[PDB]
Amino acid sequence: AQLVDSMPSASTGSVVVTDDLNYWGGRRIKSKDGATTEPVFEPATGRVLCQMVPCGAEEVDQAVQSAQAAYLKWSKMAGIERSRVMLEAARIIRERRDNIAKLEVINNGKTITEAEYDIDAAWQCIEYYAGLAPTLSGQHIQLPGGAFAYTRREPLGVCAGILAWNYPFMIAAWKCAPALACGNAVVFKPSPMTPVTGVILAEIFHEAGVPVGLVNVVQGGAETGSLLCHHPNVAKVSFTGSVPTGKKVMEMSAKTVKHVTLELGGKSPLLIFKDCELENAVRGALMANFLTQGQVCTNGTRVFVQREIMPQFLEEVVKRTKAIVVGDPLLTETRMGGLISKPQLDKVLGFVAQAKKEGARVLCGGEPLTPSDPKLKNGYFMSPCVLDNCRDDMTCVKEEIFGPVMSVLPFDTEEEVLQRANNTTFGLASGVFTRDISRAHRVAANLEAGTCYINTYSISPVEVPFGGYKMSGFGRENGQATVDYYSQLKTVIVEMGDVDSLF
Amino acid sequence: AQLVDSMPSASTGSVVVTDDLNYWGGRRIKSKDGATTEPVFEPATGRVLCQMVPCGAEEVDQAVQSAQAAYLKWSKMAGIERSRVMLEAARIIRERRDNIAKLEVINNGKTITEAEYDIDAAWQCIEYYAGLAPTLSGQHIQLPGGAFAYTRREPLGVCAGILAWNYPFMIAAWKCAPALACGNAVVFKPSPMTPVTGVILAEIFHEAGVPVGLVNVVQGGAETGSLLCHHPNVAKVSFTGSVPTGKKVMEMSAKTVKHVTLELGGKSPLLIFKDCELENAVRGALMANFLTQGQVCTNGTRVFVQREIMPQFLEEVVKRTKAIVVGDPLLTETRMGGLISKPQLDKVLGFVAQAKKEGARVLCGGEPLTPSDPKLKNGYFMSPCVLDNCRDDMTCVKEEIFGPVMSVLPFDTEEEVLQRANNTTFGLASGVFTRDISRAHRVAANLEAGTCYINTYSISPVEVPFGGYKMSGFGRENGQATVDYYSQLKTVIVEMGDVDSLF
Amino acid sequence: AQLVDSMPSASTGSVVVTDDLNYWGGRRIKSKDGATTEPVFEPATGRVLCQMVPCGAEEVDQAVQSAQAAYLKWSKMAGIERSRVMLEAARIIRERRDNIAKLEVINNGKTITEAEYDIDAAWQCIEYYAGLAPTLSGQHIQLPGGAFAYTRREPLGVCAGILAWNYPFMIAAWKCAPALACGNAVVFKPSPMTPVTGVILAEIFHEAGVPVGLVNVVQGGAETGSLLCHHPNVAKVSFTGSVPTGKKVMEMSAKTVKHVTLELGGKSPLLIFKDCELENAVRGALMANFLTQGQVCTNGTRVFVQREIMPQFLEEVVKRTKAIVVGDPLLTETRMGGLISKPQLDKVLGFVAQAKKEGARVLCGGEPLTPSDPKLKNGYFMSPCVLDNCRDDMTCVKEEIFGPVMSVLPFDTEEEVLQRANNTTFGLASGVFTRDISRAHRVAANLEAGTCYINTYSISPVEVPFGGYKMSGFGRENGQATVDYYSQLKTVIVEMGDVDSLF
Amino acid sequence: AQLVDSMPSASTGSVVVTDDLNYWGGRRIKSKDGATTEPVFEPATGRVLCQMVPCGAEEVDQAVQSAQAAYLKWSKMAGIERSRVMLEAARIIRERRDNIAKLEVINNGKTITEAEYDIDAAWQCIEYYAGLAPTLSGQHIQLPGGAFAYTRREPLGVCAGILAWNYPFMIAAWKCAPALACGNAVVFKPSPMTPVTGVILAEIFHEAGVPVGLVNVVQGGAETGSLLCHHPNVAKVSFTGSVPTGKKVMEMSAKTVKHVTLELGGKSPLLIFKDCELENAVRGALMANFLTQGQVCTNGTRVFVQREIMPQFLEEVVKRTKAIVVGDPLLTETRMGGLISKPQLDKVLGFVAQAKKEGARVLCGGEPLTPSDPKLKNGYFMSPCVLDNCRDDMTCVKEEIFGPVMSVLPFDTEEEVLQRANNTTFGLASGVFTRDISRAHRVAANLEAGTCYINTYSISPVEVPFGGYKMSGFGRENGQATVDYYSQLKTVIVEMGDVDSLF
Repeated sequence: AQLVDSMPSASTGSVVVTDDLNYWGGRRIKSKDGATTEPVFEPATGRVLCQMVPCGAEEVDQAVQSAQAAYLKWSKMAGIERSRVMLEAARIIRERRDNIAKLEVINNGKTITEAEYDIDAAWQCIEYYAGLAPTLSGQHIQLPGGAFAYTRREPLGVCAGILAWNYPFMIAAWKCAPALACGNAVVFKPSPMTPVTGVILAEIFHEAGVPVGLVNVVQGGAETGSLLCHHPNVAKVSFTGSVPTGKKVMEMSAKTVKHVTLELGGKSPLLIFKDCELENAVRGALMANFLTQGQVCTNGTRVFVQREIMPQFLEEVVKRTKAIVVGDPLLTETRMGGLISKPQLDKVLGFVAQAKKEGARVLCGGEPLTPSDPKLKNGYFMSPCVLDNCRDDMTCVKEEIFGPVMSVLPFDTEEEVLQRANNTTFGLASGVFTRDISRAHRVAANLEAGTCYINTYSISPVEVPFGGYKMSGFGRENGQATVDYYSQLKTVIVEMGDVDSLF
Repeated sequence: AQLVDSMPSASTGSVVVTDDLNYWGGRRIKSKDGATTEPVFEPATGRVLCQMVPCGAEEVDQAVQSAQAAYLKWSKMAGIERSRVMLEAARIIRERRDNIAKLEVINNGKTITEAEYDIDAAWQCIEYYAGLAPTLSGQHIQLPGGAFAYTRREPLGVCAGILAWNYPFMIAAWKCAPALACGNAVVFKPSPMTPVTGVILAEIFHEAGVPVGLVNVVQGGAETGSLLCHHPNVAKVSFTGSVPTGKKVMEMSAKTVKHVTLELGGKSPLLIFKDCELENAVRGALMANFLTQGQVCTNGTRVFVQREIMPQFLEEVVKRTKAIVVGDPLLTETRMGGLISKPQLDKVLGFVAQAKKEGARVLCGGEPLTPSDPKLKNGYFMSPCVLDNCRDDMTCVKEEIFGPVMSVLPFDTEEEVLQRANNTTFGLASGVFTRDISRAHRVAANLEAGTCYINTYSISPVEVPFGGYKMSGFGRENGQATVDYYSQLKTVIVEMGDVDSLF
Repeated sequence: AQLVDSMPSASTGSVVVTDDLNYWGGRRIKSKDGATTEPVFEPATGRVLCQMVPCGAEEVDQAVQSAQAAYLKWSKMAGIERSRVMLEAARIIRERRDNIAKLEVINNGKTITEAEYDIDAAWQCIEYYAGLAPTLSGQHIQLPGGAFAYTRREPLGVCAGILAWNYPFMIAAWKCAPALACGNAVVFKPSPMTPVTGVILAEIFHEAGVPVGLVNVVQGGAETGSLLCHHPNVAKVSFTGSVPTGKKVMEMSAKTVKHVTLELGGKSPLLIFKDCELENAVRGALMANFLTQGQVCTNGTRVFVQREIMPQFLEEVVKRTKAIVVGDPLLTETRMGGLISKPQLDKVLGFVAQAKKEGARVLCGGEPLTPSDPKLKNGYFMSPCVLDNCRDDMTCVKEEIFGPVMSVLPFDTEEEVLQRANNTTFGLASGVFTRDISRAHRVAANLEAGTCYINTYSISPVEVPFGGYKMSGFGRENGQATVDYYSQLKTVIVEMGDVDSLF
Repeated sequence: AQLVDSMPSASTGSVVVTDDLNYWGGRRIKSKDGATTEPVFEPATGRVLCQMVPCGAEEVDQAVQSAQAAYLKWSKMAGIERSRVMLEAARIIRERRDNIAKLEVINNGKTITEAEYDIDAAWQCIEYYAGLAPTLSGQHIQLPGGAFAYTRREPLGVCAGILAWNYPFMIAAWKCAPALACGNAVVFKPSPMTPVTGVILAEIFHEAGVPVGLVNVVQGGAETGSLLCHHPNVAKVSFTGSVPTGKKVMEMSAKTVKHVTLELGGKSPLLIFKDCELENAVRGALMANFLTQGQVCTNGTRVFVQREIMPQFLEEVVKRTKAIVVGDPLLTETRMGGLISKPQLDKVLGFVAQAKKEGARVLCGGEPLTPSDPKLKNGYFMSPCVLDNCRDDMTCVKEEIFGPVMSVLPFDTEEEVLQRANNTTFGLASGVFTRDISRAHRVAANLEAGTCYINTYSISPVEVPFGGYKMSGFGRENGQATVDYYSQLKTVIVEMGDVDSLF
């Protein structure tokens, strides 16, 4: 909190975290004793911001019990009532938008120009579900012979959220917002690489007036996350991360019959037809590939450009990608920070390497970097890369890189690309730049993904649902649809007369 | 089909099945070669109705491929269009109500008095979802700055249903009805003990005008059901059965990220307050315990009666249970047939046995039986049993028996029973007989089950949703809610102007 | 009914009606005594099909009382139950599709090619609302401090429908379908020019199994219609006709605070941009102007064509309009029958006359006609007319003609036409033929009408709502929206504890 | 505004209004020149608070034009965007809750104990619809043969509200809240007796950030209100007042085909069964009759008590009514202020007078009053009256008094009272105090009113809809239902292929 207020004077390479990162029972837990720890880094400098001590069964359980208690109280409040508290929680995040954004940058690495949006996105989500709580309802149906039935929309109990690192504050908000609006209690575990901003949100909810313990936070990784999935008092698990893990999470959740939702990854296709408007199309390809160091799950990393315009398109886009400013993330003119960790950087580079080993032709970027500024010497920087000469069978076209690497591929006919676009086990997003009313919707209707952008890309409004198809997951975040994943319907049938018995 | 037309003259112990029970590609498959088989029995006589040859990977796959093809066509039809075919499929079942009902009895064992309802229930479900297909829709929202978004409600693909034996024709209908209304293709596997009536439904849909292959049927058990869960072209699994299995099904489904819904079992509580109306209450307890040989998942097998009325209640109910006619199921005055199999009978009896070994006091029934009629000598009959002197810790009060065995237990205060009622890992149904407006809803609101009957029991209207809480499963069957389990929403966001790019 | 069965051999100029046209209490009323009458004509021949005796207060009242009785019973049935009867009523209309269609032609005048669609449209509407009845519901909301509320969706009572003549059977169906699906009783008054097919529908509902008296029919005009609006036992009036009358109907309805819905007329604009596809655009203009002798309220009678394509468009469309076959309506190759009455014909011609007197330039049609066939000598025929050289101030561009008269006008820019298109007191429909995704929706969003077709026209699906804007009326027919105009919500709030009193 | 800030020291008989009461174009209009005026009074003292100059065509029109302009801008903002402004408008009313409440008392006359609730009710309504704006949407349906349709939920235009005096600030809020949430512009006319607090709300919206002119206010009466109904640029009229006027308003609205909603009066019945809980029942009768000097439209002024308990009920309730403190409204221990005007007081007394002249038996109250405090000597006070010995035919049982007068009547059987309860031309509200689950809902289902309270009364939550039945009006305020009265659906059908033309 004070660290958040210190931000106005904070700058790259200067900050250092010192608070405790575990939070339950309405306060930060000291987590005493040795307890193996992990270093969390400042992506732009490679500096160690602090250590993070992971939670074991003992801790986790307390977190849960804490939530459990609070739920009992919070679930008794009416929507109109849970609404008030939430509206305030937002108003607060609103008033600390910047400071929080700035801190978000230091641990995550994305540019503040982005970070700021990330947070507005966070408080809007809350303010949205808040206004949606008084709407929560069930039905009343008149049945044959005077009897009638009615459903009650009830909360699930204690909801566990397992977060990812590309949008720390935003994703946590996206899971708590609907969860609480519905009357549930929450316990979430931020990515060990980005444990700091999460707890902030938690404190804010308490500060807003939430019953002590409603929002808890446990730090840690695999071991921890597992404890959450196995804990018998968690009614729901909301996971966001890689497909491989999503698969494990779902399995463990089965042992208890837990409700589950998975927003896994993707290798989404962007389709460019010759009748489009190059500039907007260039922007799309661009916006669809390099936000947050290209570490965005919904990125159209597999760009299909209709052969006729391949040249002029590929020209302007290589220029534009080279014109991207890599450097201090806390700078407003910077357009790309460092990746999340060294391992990730090496992994992303390793991909570009094998790309050319498979025939790929690198038009720009794809190599380590070293900013002029001396303090960024140890940052995890690389230059945005644009591949050319790609084949549907190349590892880079098939695998989710999760780095700033764009694969451009030519195509000739509509029927052609559709079969190629949908030819993946993934199905998160997709896009299309064209001008013909029919082709637009038609292609939209035919792509097998959960989201399809038409003449734009990477927009993620709170008013609409968001989730995957196929192995990109199921369930939704944002939009009204979501409330059904954090509530259940009890059917109450009421006989107005006498029982019809066969005995 | 002809077997269905032969029914008017059919009678207990006379029939014998001879058709092939596997169905895909729009016809019955001969399933040649030895291929280990299983005997399906006529519960009322112990006779072997026929053998059933289970499907292996080869067969299953063909089933799926068949569905797969048909889906492509059926999913292209509009709701209003899929509606027409379905309305006819019902009209047909309607016109063969009896014959089908009669055959249902022979393999299942329940009395025709019940069987008939089971089928009306089947065609109503179809006729309901049919009228609901033209309603299937998504949203259109206006977004900031001229852009707008819209969701399309799309079918899942190929839906696999794994059925149970207590309501063969009804449950299959309950899974296909919504599935098809939504544009999906179906492949279901009836319980190996009751493979016959299922395929009938399948043929009817084809006869109604469904694209060849839309509804397929594969016979078999564990091995088979597994193949369905692992098959890469099945988008959804809809399971109904025991908790133990539900758990395995969910695990296998995870390997592919399949959509899943489980309508598992239960040990639901029936609450009787002293201010109720004994007769109706007696009927409830009765209706809540002995339909279909008491092999009903939603049965209030754990009856709590408020101490003051314990005597007079327990008196009239023991008399009534003894007054139940056990015999030929195809007889209209019969009120209980034989159980599904010998093993089940021995299992149900074994429970009563250990009950008294734990202190239970048998007031009636609980032993094998032997009807006067000579042809029913080998049937699987036992007499409806009513336990007395039960404790919350006795195995019979905790375990789902799935036989005609009622456990009566006394209670004193409201707060008392609630804690006791909800003290289970189950949460399917529950009931309450009282007269005070406040207690009714209040108790309703507090029970932790998916369904709560007030002054009645065992009613299951199509207009309302039905499913479990906790480990009784998740997802719903019937009611509007269900459509969300057989459809998904694709978000299509459309930019009306130019892209806002940070590059 | 028998007259309906006689149709297979019926032919233009041969038929003659002889049944009684008033219907209530579940049978046709003899309407004895002189009682001034009106001749109903066969538009294609000018022959008198029969006389029609109008209802006075006495009769009307009986109709109402009849409905009133039946409602009491019908409103007690559950949706699922009202559904069954309706599904049958359709199945019947389905099975007499042709014969009914044929008879529809004889009194109305439209070609059977159209008539047939009109009827399928009728039974689909019923079959649609039928499947929608089991869906009818209210809400259940949890309120602060334990209390809860719930709404019941209840029928209105006795609904009065006042029909128009351009689609006799279809419009009556469109009013009864939702009315009954909701539990209401209906009393409608067909247009005195087309009283015959209406009563047919009525009988069918009875034949389907509707409670005696639920659907009644009273013949007559102004006087009669008024009695309906003033009658104290009619809860709702559903009017379709001219604006002038809609206005009177609404006034009379006020004296009792009756629910009202008005589907008045219109002078809807069709917009053709230079980037469209001429053929489809020509078809649109065509389909938007000459169905049912151009006596369609939703016709885009004010066609705006972007200047560049004005010539080639105007050429092909004048040719096509001249290629329309006017003659025997009961002939399949006929594309236009005679108008509804002599007065209407003279009125439509009078408009074309004054058109040229104001500067209009007639490119074709616009004059009386006389088919070769001798029996059609006295029919009410005229040739489809296409005006050219029109001004926004000409009477023909401003007034609803309600005859086959198309006004083509040039335009230059988008902003231009929008201001011109929306510059009317009307607001029923509108259309736009263009190819640019943005312009399409954008223009759609900006037109001030209740319906907007994009690259087509005159389609009226049952799945979606239909009604006007401005002075074209309010309320909707078809689609789910409608149910809210035939039902009301009672709020039932239930206190679970004690009253909070300030006394 | 400053007057609002002066309130902390304000006291009965001290204040005096001096601001201008007309408001449009975002500021208070000086309304110069003589222009006949009307005195607005302080009910508790009879003092003249100020004069009110009514608006003529000239003024009104400017108001409208003002709204008209602002609408153009406000309607272009997205729900999420209109939401922000509204949330603030509330937060403001929230922060001035008291001062506003206090001022409300001075002109209206109700006690501050009530006034305070009135205002919380006002800001909640806004905060509710605000959170509901981002939810505003239409549908997307897939049609036969590739085509698809979609509806846009669009604002109406300029909405006119004609208010009543019993809840000045609350009712204005109840009309603006939904109106704006939907994108409309508003112009309302407060009751000439209570013109002051209205404009406050208006200013607040502007202060919140609403486009200049979106919320306007014109003072005046009949003449003025008429101008609103006739004005050609008002798309909707939302009226609240007497039945007689509601009827005139609807007639004038017809001349333009304006959308209309009427929340007229009522003579609602309260039913007390012998199995109830007297105390709560007494409170109900009480709360249902004497809030805001009994000048509440939803009051159960016609109390039916089951004969057996008539005595003990009637005893405790006469005592309680006598125990009501009449005096200074700005006092917290006061439970009833003075009525709205002298004429109203004389009218209410005149009713009690004729009551006894018809046989009524006055058990208490019913006469003028004169508080001890000297400053209240000229107030419009009378004592709460409780009639006894009433007949269904007495003028007092049939007419809406709109004063603190309770008519108690005995009854014997359920079927009896229902016929008697529903035997009225009114149908706004009704209540029932009983304990039997079946009777409760059953009676609820059978009463013919728009609202039915069960074991409580006068609760009016924002989460649920509120409106009348029969001649008590139509349309709803509060709850989700309302949004449909401030928005309309445009159907946009889009052809994906070629036109099917018959020419």
